[PDB]
Amino acid sequence: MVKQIESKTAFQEALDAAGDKLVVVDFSATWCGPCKMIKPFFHSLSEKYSNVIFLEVDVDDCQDVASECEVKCTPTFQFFKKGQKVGEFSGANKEKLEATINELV
Repeated sequence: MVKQIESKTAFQEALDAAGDKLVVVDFSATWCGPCKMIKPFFHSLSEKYSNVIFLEVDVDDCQDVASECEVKCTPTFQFFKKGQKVGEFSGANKEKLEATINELV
């Protein structure tokens, strides 16, 4: 289910094909280690939550989208709905994702 963005024009379409179901983005680096080290946690949800949408952005080949959210520390989790930001929390905290999803579920 998870999907990696590509550019700005894309980041838009994704939010347009995700209907309105929870849309949680994972702004982190794919090249870095400790960043993609939290993958078996955010990426393993593609099976558990089959109704929620999950996206992944690389702050290296898509800095255009990262610099758009004005991030300040990776990894940075963002919440989008209908194409509007409703939640956003950064930190290497993965156990927070779950509960957080229960927030906009």
